[PDB]
Amino acid sequence: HIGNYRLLKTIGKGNFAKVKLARHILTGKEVAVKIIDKTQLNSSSLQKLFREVRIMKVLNHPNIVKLFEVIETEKTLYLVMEYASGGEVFDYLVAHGRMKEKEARAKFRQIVSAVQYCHQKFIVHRDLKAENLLLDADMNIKIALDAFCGAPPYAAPELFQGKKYDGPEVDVWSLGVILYTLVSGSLPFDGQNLKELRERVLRGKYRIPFYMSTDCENLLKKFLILNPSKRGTLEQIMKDRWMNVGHEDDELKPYVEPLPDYKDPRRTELMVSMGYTREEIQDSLVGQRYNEVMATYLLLGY
Amino acid sequence: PHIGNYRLLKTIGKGNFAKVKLARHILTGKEVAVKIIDKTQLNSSSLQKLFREVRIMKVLNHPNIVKLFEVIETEKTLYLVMEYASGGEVFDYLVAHGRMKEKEARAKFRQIVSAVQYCHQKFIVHRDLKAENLLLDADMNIKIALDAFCGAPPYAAPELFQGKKYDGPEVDVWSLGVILYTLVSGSLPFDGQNLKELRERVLRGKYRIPFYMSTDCENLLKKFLILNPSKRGTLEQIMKDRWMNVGHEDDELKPYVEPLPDYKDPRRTELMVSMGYTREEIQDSLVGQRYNEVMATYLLLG
Repeated sequence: HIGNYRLLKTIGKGNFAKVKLARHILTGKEVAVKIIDKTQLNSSSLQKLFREVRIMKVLNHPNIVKLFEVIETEKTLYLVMEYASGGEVFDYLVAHGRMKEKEARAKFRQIVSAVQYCHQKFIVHRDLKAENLLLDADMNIKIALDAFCGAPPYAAPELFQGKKYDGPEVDVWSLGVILYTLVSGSLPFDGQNLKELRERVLRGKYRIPFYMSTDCENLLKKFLILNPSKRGTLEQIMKDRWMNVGHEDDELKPYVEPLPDYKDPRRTELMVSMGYTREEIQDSLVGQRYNEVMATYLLLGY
Repeated sequence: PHIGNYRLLKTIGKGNFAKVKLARHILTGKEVAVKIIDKTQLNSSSLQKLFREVRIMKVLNHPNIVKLFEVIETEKTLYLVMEYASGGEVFDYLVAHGRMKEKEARAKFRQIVSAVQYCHQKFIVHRDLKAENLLLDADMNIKIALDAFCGAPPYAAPELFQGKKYDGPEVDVWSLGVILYTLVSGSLPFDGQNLKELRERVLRGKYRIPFYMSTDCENLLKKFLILNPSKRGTLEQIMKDRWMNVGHEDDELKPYVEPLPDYKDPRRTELMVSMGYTREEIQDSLVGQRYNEVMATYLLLG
């Protein structure tokens, strides 16, 4: 029972999952609510699901969509999360053409920050793609016909070489592709089928657009390196020149998560007002329970 | 008449740089599909593919591969007029009706195998046979035909993921395996939520046996879905398989032998003389396999 949210539109249907837009009753705040039918999933989908939940609970970064609540039932799982009303970066690109380098950089600095933050938590994404880059109202990055559409162009070469495919360097290769699409408005590696796509990726070479700066081009080369073990950490890339143009006071650095605030007295008292107990507020937050109490508290933060 | 001798009826398919229209061949009333390609928007490699696909299409003459009736060339635009298969995809059919009973899978598989095997005797390999390529006509026979990557990987042979050559007819053999599995199970033997997952399954090469499946059928799956490319049989050898031939005891599936050239049908020759074509140009067009308006008319009178 998700009585504490009021369901508005459907924003997306899946085979065995739907996403609704919803209003969180106590705060009026808009949320996205993924409703998953667990009875329709097989073993490995359940592994992926449980893993996504574990991951998503632990991430707290202004460019990765925030988790506010999880509601479990035997048959159905509900994930209440932040809503990014801006739609996808992929889309934007096709509406607008490439981004000018200045713009690409604002977005890309967010993306690198988000993904590098994951890497420091030993979470690797493993198929970063167009689909996964969403936009908020003010156009900030928020990180999120079958599962293969759009997918191969982001695959790092080791996929096609029988090599292990689990390093953070795999994300590094994808961020490369992302950079390239942002600034050029198309993919650096494409083809009419898997065979063609694979030869391009494995050869690793890509067309330089006439307008591209050389700074940007050097950047791409730090990402799109065939040899997995010879790819820089995102942390090293963060110092790249192009990455810091107009940010001389302000080198892009590893994100530092802020210290927990589980006792905000403004929000505590407000909640006491709604008829929560101070007792349960503490338990839920310290316990990192993601129940309705913690959803309210997090949501009062916006 | 909108192009050569064809009136265009509805649009039955849009592509980014290509369009398929349903059309009526004015002289004969016969329905055709007309692929309208804008060459001005194709890059180098797509042109290579296109020119190859034309060379190939012109040379294939088989009751289960869609027939080519005319090519019309302009600097800017290419028109391929072909046979129209009104029954839609086998992909769709299966989703509408569930798996096929083994008996029915067999009727359609014998056609598919025959058609593909015919290509191999012309040293044409298809290289990305998929669901979308299997079309049905009015009588429900096989006719062999969001981006190019949708539904692609599940049909890929292991060698793609291992850095090996991906060019043998044994590549087709692997996909026919998958095709067989879909027809009788109504689902793919190798799937995943992303490339990584998909590649693990494919390179592992093991697949679920559906409880209802015959052991005949399962033995036949084993002759296709062999990991080692060099260890996969010719379709000519698989044609002899037991399951392939159940209910076809006086009638072992054999390599197709194509009928001999009928470039002199006096019935059709004279009919065309009537429409004011010259005898000499009819023979030139056919003997020279010209795929011009004269040959279109001749084939179309068929």
